[PDB]
Amino acid sequence: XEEILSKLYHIENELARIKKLL
Amino acid sequence: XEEILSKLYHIENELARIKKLL
Amino acid sequence: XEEILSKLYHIENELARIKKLL
Amino acid sequence: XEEILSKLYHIENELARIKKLL
Repeated sequence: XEEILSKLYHIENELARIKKLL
Repeated sequence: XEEILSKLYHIENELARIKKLL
Repeated sequence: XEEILSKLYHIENELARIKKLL
Repeated sequence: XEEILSKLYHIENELARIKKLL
């Protein structure tokens, strides 16, 4: 489902931004 | 699905902290 | 739901272990 | 709910990396 899926992607993107910093 | 969403808010929030706090 | 919820908790706990390291 | 679970595996995996890699 839509609002769950978007927040999952958002989390993935936050983790992608963190991966980079590290 | 209110529990899953609630946990994803918390997670999202923990990561935006961690983010910033880096 | 059960296997989704456990993995959400697991993630929270990983983030708790990360919070500490940081 | 196979998509949500799949995204949670990926996330879990990204965090155990980040973990370790710290």
